Amino acid sequence: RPPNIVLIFADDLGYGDLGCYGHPSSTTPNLDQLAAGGLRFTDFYVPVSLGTPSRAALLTGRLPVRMGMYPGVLVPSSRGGLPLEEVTVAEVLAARGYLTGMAGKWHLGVGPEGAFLPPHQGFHRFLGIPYSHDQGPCQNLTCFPPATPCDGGCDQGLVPIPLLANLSVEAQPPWLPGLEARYMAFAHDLMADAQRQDRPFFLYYASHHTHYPQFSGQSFAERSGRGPFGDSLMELDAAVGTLMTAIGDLGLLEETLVIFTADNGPETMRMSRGGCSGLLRCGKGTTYEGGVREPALAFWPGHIAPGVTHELASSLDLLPTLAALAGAPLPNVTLDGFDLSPLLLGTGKSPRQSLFFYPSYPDEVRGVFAVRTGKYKAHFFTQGSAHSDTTADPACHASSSLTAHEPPLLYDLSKDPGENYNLLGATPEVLQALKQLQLLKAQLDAAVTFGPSQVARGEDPALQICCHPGCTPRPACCHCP
Amino acid sequence: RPPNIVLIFADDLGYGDLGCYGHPSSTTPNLDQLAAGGLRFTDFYVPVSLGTPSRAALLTGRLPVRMGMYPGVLVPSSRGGLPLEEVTVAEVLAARGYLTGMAGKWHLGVGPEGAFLPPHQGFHRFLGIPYSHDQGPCQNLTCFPPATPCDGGCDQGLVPIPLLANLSVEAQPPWLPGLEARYMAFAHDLMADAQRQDRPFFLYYASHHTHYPQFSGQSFAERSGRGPFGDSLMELDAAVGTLMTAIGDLGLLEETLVIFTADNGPETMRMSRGGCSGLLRCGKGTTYEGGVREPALAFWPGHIAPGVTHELASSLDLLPTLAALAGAPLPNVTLDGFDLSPLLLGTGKSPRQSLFFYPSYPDEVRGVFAVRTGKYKAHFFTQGSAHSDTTADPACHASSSLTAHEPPLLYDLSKDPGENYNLLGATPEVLQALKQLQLLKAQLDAAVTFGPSQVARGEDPALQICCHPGCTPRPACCHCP
Ligand SMILES: *[C@H]1O[C@H](CO)[C@@H](O[C@@H]2O[C@H](CO)[C@@H](O)[C@H](O)[C@H]2NC(C)=O)[C@H](O)[C@H]1NC(C)=O
Ligand SMILES: *[C@H]1O[C@H](CO)[C@@H](O[C@@H]2O[C@H](CO)[C@@H](O)[C@H](O)[C@H]2NC(C)=O)[C@H](O)[C@H]1NC(C)=O
Ligand SMILES: [Mg+2]
Ligand SMILES: [Mg+2]
Repeated sequence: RPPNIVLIFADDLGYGDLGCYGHPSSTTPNLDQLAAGGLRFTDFYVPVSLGTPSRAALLTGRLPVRMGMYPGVLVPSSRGGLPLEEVTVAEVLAARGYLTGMAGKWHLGVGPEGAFLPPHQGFHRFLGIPYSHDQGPCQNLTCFPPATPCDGGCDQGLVPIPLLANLSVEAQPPWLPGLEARYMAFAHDLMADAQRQDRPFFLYYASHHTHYPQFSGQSFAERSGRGPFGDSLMELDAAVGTLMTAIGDLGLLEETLVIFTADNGPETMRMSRGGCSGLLRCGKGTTYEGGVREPALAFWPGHIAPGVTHELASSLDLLPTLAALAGAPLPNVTLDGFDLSPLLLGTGKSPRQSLFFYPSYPDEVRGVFAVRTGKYKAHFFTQGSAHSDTTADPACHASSSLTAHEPPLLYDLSKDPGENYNLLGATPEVLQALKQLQLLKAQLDAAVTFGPSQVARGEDPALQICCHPGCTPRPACCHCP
Repeated sequence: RPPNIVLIFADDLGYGDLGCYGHPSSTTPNLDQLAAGGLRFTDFYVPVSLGTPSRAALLTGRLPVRMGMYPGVLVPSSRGGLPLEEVTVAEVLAARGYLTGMAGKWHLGVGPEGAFLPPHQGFHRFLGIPYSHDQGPCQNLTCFPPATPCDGGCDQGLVPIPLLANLSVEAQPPWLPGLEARYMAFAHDLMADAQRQDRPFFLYYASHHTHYPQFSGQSFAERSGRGPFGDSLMELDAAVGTLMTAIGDLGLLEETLVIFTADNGPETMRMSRGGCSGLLRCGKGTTYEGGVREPALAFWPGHIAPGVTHELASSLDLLPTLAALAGAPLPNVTLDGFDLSPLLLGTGKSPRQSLFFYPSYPDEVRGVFAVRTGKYKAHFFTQGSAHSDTTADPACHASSSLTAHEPPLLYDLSKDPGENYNLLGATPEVLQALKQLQLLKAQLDAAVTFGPSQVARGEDPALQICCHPGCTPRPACCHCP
């Protein structure tokens, strides 16, 4: 009965990059066709616009500050990770008899002997990199075949990037141009095996596209009309087409729910090798709309009618929506998301009315930075980010320091999705929204306790993964292509 | 044999406003469905981003400086207008036996006894306003029924706005909320009458949406989810649906070519009551992409296959493309556009490789401001505009004075459609494009002679249209609702 679920999650992909979201030069045919036969969201969000906190909110349905996933992101030597008491979507579904698998980027911790890796958090199978593909030296890696080097060199002084098969190093570093093929092969096996055992599968595909540095296989190099950022987006798009064909071939089209979203806004610091937030303001690292609002598509033939919704939805609602769909019971913890099945099935409206946004570096004195309720969004604090540097808007830059706003900056997103015109710079409708927004912020700030910081547990270079354990000299000896 | 042609031309509508171009809250179902069954252009342009010069380029296929359509726009007391020796598309088709008609905004001149009005430039029928609907006092007009006044008051000290039937005042001022119905009725009659006489029709629908001040009939007031700008865009969209139904009802779907575009970018000076250029920079009044690049759709069942093109196209190419399609010979003058039928019919590529952009206020010493060839665009001079004021980008503002750039600012629009990263801030590909761009500008500037300025012929208040001729006191006595 339960449907097969495929969750595709891109990296550093903006609201404005898909062809079907208006980009003028992107090449995204498979995703455009998924949009045309399914539900496209205009108002779907993540609560925090950084890699780690966003992946944690997705898998647990819980605001990242509750389990210490702040500040910033995790690094290869981090001691901390997503606590093992947290229940993930993979576990909710595993206990209901799903065969669960994950391909790609984890970024939720490695820890002493890989205690925080995926196999310990409900995934039966796992093929991927445990953090971002730029958190290790890349001046000698090939990003585009036959021999175009990755640009800029990535993070120095670390072990090369490891490709893992569950808990074992399969390659270090992997060959970037062939990663996609590896991941499609893995996905195909997971599907077929689940079919054979008469059980539903759950595929978590956490792509490295479109994070820096850009790369692709040889079928896409110089073929998109948007340079390296495009080639890489085009490969991600072809991966979606490949998964849809594999779902075709096995006669599972009407029994599989396919969801596509992305973790956080574009890193405009990469300039034309980085994403695009379209009409929205600023990008990764900020609580402006270009940082937190992402593309989101839902496709399930004969169940989800083709259309466009403007209803409020969050990555936080994915656990409870998927549980409900699979007839799995919810964990016994406070959750911050809701079941969106009525909306998906067209029998009801989204139950979500409000959204809460935390910054990259949160603190308990300040609390939530921005809150949206209906079409209104208030900003109590504003701050630019180096990840959103280089565009013409000065509020996006790292030089825009942390600034308090009281009364808050107040925008009507139905008319000013670009956050250009502060309404408080009077009306009874506005005043009532203002008072609601202020009370929602004070209620959440008083009820939420911050879990102890995982990131502040520190770093220990002995925690880096090494293909040749015991090796010397570290870290350059750790390798095995 | 010749197909029936319907040309829909919007006013002050941005690249980012249609639902099918990515807007998150616009309501444009009929246009989205036309896009889904026809050709959508990502790179279609006008040469000058102001009302008058743009309408002149559209109807003649000639750069506006050749016949003196500069500087700025025409006003109700202007003595000048589009010269009668110019040949328009309506004339090209009339001489081939088309029954031609125009509904809406003209803005190409009135003159002594209406010598410059449409009936003198090849249109058989004409129902509309001879200039923009804000060039006359509007503090007492109703913009939205039952009694919501137009915001801000419009231009003062002038005659109220006249609605004309050929050369006669039908109302002054008209009732804004019922204008659409008038225009649809007129369009329906034109179609039917042409059918009855066994002849092809040419409908030129120059909408007032989405120019300030916004207005609509009662079916759309407060129904879009984007306020007044949305309500007005929603009515324009319903007008398109109505014309498509009328084409249905008469069995002419496969014999009619329908084209939709807009004259110039958004007036962001109206803030949330103005348009949106999406990812593009700046708006009306500038030579940045948000000023000159517009939405553009072509629909003709069983002739134009549904798709998306990135090929170069201009409003300048419409005359020669429509002539060719109707088997009508081209006027004997130098034209600046090309026939795009191969592209439309999918048997060839666009013949256009370059585009030339003039500012609102051009001069013969400076010449062309910006030139695009392939994916490269050079800016030799840059300037902001009060029509593009109020956004966060400072280059769009009226305080950004006229600035020369030598060497020019150079952008690769396939990767940086947002014009953020100057390539000259080295490569052999870049250097060759640079030299090409410089030579194209110098060739055009040396070959083009500016026609004598029509706008500089001055104003004469006796040229204002008056419903009660001889009247006193002018101009308030001129009226007849
Ligand atoms: C690591 O672990 C999983 C299982 O723990 C490995 O896979 C299994 O895959 C083969 C066929 O592909 C089956 O015969 C077994 O029954 C599978 N076990 C389960 C529980 O599914 C796999 O080699 C590794 N993960 C991957 C795909 O890298
Ligand atoms: C002004 O002029 C046109 C014609 O010059 C008027 O219309 C004609 O319309 C009626 C039916 O609608 C026909 O009987 C005539 O044959 C038409 N003439 C032509 C040349 O088409 C019309 O009333 C006015 N224009 C509009 C529609 O306002
Ligand atoms: Mg990310
Ligand atoms: Mg205009």
